[PDB]
Amino acid sequence: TPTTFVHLFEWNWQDVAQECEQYLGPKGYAAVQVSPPNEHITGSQWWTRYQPVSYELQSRGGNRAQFIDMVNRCSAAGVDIYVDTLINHMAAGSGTGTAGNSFGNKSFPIYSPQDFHESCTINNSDYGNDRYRVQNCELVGLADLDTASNYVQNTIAAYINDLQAIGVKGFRFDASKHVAASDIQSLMAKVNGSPVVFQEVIDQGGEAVGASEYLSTGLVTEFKYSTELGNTFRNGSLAWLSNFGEGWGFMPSSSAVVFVDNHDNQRGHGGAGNVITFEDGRLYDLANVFMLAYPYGYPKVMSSYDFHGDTDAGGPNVPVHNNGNLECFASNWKCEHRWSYIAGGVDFRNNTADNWAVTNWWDNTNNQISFGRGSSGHMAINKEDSTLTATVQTDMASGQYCNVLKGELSADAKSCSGEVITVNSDGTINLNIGAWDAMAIHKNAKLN
Ligand SMILES: [Ca+2]
Ligand SMILES: [Cl-]
Repeated sequence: TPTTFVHLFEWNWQDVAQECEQYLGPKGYAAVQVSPPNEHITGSQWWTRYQPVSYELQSRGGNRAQFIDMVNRCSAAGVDIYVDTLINHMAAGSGTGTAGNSFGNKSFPIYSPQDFHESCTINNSDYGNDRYRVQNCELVGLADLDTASNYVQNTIAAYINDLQAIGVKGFRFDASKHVAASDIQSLMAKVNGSPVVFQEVIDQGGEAVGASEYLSTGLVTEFKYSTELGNTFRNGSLAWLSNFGEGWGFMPSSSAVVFVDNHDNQRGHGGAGNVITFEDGRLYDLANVFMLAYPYGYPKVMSSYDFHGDTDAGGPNVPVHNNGNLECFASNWKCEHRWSYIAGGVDFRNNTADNWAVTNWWDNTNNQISFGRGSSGHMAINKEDSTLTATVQTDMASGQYCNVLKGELSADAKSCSGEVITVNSDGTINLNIGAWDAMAIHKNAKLN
């Protein structure tokens, strides 16, 4: 059963379509969050995607036909498409867009200067004491749309409904904190049906505008998750994670979208150095295994490119599927969604979705933990310097199981491609996990 989505950051439509068919579908990912498909400013930086010019489907990712082709091919493969939608602003300054349209002085093909709030700057101190400025002033110079206007609402709603008509199943509302929750409620009343909607709201406490204000209009990004998980894995004890979630003051599990890192915080926007990313290698593997095994929120796996320390740089100059070879794992696309520990975690989550309880939690008071998901699965992480050899209790049927983080069950269920884990007649497992390693087993990866 589908439980996890992935952000194919800066991936073009051709690459996404092929990825859906060859990997995402077969591996069980539920959906793909794509980069903004609408017309945006010209330029090679990744952030040009966040400065809209119009709603025509011609962007760095491809043209309208290629976009439609991608939705169709992914849909047939069993994978949904979530579109990153810009509901708060339009591009700053003047220029030309990716579909040839010009703009300048708050004049665009679809908006006039009167469709925006009067210009003012959002200062850092405004976040803590002035909700009016946070929602009516400009985010880093971006023209702030009058989201209370019936015209503006109809225009954004037409775009969303158009995308639904061609097959899009979900939407990410970018910069939601900068738009009054009541404006979003009014916008949603114009949207057909009930697509999956998740709102980007960064709230780590002490904001004049809180994440809780957006719970009635859809799911909300829980940034406390990314930050605390990173902080605990680097500077704390994994044993503290026994009550992770609402117990730590996070929003309701059923309303949260979580992640180890996202495209912004892996670049220092909305997250400090404690955020764990692909650069951390094995540490990133372990952080993902915890997130995917733990029953809190709707997770999304990050899929990045090596930016070589340049936080403004756009993606690689080569496609992922290049003349027969995969441009993954090296200095171009990282493809974390293909890393064995991460893909194995997704498999574990997909196969334990019938039991959302954390059962039989065990820890060594520090960096060795193990817990189950009833009789559906069990896992363990060793982040100490010595082997984890403890005997832990499970609710699983005795037998042989493939450690899904390191391999998988063959078609005839006669063998695994990686190590085998044995569940004893009394439900116990005599662990044998080396330093900075883990194991995960589930009821549907049992040897015959
Ligand atoms: Ca605004
Ligand atoms: Cl996000």
